[PDB]
Amino acid sequence: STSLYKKAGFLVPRGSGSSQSVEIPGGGTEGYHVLRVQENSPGHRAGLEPFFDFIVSINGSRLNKDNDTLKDLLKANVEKPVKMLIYSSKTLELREASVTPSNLWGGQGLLGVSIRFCSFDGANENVWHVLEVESNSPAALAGLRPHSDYIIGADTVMNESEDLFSLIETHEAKPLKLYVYNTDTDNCREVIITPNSAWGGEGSLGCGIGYGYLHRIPTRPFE
Amino acid sequence: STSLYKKAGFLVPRGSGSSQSVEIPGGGTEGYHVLRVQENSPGHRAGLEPFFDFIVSINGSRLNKDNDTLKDLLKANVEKPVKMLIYSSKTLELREASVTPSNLWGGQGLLGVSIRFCSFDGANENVWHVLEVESNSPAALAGLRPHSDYIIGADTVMNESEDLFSLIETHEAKPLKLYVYNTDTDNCREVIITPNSAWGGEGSLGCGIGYGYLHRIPTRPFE
Amino acid sequence: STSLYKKAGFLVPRGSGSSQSVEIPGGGTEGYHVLRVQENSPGHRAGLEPFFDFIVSINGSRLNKDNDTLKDLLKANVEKPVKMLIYSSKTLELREASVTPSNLWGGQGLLGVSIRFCSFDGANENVWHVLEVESNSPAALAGLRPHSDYIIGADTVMNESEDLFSLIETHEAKPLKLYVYNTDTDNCREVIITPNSAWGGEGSLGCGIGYGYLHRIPTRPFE
Amino acid sequence: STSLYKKAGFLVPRGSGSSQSVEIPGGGTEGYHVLRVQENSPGHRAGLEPFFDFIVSINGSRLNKDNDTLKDLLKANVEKPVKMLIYSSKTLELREASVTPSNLWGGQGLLGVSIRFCSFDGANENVWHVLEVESNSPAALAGLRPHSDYIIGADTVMNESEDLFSLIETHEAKPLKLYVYNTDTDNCREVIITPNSAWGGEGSLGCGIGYGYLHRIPTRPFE
Repeated sequence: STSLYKKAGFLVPRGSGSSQSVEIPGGGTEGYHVLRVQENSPGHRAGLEPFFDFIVSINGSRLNKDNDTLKDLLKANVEKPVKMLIYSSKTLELREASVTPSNLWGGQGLLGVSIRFCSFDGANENVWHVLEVESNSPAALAGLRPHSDYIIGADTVMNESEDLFSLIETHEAKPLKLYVYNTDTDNCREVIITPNSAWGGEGSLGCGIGYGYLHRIPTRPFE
Repeated sequence: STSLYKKAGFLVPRGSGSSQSVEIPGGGTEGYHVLRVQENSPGHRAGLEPFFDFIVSINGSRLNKDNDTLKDLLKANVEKPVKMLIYSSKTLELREASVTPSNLWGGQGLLGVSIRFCSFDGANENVWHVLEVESNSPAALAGLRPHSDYIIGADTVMNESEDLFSLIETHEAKPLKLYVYNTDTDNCREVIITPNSAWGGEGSLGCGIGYGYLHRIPTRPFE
Repeated sequence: STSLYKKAGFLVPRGSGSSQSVEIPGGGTEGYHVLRVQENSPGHRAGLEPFFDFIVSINGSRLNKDNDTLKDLLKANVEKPVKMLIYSSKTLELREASVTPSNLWGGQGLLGVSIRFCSFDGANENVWHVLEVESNSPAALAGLRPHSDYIIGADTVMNESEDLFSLIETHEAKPLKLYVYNTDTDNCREVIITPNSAWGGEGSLGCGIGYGYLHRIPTRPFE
Repeated sequence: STSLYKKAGFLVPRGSGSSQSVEIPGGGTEGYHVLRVQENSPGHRAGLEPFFDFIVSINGSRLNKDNDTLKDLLKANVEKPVKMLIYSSKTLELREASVTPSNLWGGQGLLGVSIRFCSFDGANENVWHVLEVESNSPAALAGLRPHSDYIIGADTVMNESEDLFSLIETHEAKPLKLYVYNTDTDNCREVIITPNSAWGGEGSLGCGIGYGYLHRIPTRPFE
């Protein structure tokens, strides 16, 4: 009566499992998760990567707290180069990037970068891969697309926790905002979805969901 | 600025989407979900199918309520043939099965069948496919196995709801009981798992999870 | 260095890429691949597992074969119990099975078992998993079904290899016979398919195909 | 009837199994498949998309080609803007792109664009998705990576077809060159792999392979 399974070695992305180590000035673990990066933006010019990058420091000032410090320093340097310390959940490394906030690049905001304050540890894990999408499903109507989209978070009206299925029944009548990364645009976007367990198809979204090493946002072979 | 997606037709299992219709004597929608069926058991001899079958009626007596009616009728007919009306979430049809409860078949109980009272609508949907399993993960240690196992429910100490991810953080210290169907044994079994977000790998279980039409319990082509 | 990937351990089935073993009494690697096992058959009664079992010996006689020896020993013991040595690609072990061939069981053959002569090494690898299936596709019409079906072989002449894609080009207009395992019936069947690159959908079959550890025939956790 | 499956609608990409179209000025189906596009290149500046773009015309001249016409028109307008007609297998549309070939951009070629002459119909189909990759496998050593890599072609002589499996048998001992798209870099690269059936793991590459709608190169929702 022995196991019919054994162990084998496989390649996995470096930004998985237990990270040794972190090397973060300021010593914190939270920072500003870079989500959407607009076209022709200072954030773009600075090479901020959607989903993978975290702004952890500006001009030497560590960003441990969810306040107005980052927004004030940008507002105080509106056309001047600013230095940012960037943490990558992909390379697990820190890099210095120059960025110049501006009102003159024609988009919304001073960075052209949508951010959210959160922790960057196991942030490469909390990803839900959109698989198949039924016709006329809530997922379809909201703009979710099969296989190209990965759900990476939500605008949390109400509060509970973070895993995905644990939101869509609780928003059974109310619209839900989702953070959706796309592997063609390599960018996040806002999707507003109206969950319905009785829409007339699978689940409350009408789409499949994958989680795990088979369902992560892709990474290049080399740094 | 038009959609890069269109609609195409694909084959899906009949026991999906919206069922027309139900045809259930007694008119209810709840019944006894057949889980584990033991070897050489009356339940086996009667052809009860794990996961797909629901006991809805016994000797004409409809089982709408989660009480002792079923257990008493079996106990009152301990070596006599009993008639059961069976609903299949696979065929969406009703069938009559003869079953003879007994103390003499050598196993545990009178049917050799583990059951749970619940609803049989969209019951083919609430399935979580175990994908990859890391070495020494909580999933590994509990007995979950890659690709062959499908999580179909839990013994719900505490209460919340039914989707899977919405349990494993709340049992961060306490063991969790899972109902696990296996596509080799075609049978359910009890798995006790100790969720840990800090075990040193992906998620709290250390396994991948698939949900949807790509991650259902398989069905034969024809009835 | 610069690689963004590392190595991690995962559970995989015992019957995997490690080329072991043989250790077969009589010496060899070839035997009789058990495909279809009919209901209510002597073969079923003997516990022969479709796809996983290989008949290696009958009454001490090694089957280095593909002649009439097997059908002749069964004919000579036509209603008497015979000993078979069985090899399992699942357990990687040999077992003795008793089976009683008969003229009386009403089905085809003396065992009710469809068999084929071949080698049993890496036979758990040689499997193509049917993924999605388009409507009105060649796959659909032939009877292939999404996710429940695994193509485990074909009629091999010209001799070639065993590969599936390099079969669909040479049968670009006339039908191909496929051996298809279904994880619900736990049994093989013959599917005749007519490849057509211009049917009006993906490929020549109109179905997706998976290969590898994510796409094998499922295995129970314990022997 | 007896079928346990039915039909359902799902979203799929526009560039799918429906054989449309052509409607190409100059008439044809062949052109220059844009593979690698180098960083800081005239080609990059012109917005040429790796894998999805086909160069069909330069300055009104149709490329029914695979001769030196393209390299010659680029040489004759060596630092001047030229008009290119581009076909997209993603949008199924034609667009005019301006590009200025140069001797001065420091990279290889006048465009910094690796190209190949072929037909653009069902080219979104001819993709093999790399799934899991074993350690020390041929796939690993050559540089193939799990889930982020898609094999989109090979060096085609003998002429054959384009298929991947029926390439790995004929290069059973000497190396094979593969064109590999990565969904992080959004770019192609050359991978040289040495197939070995006895490397000591699954298949001859040591990786899983997916084919079909579940395994295509991702597409953005809108054009």
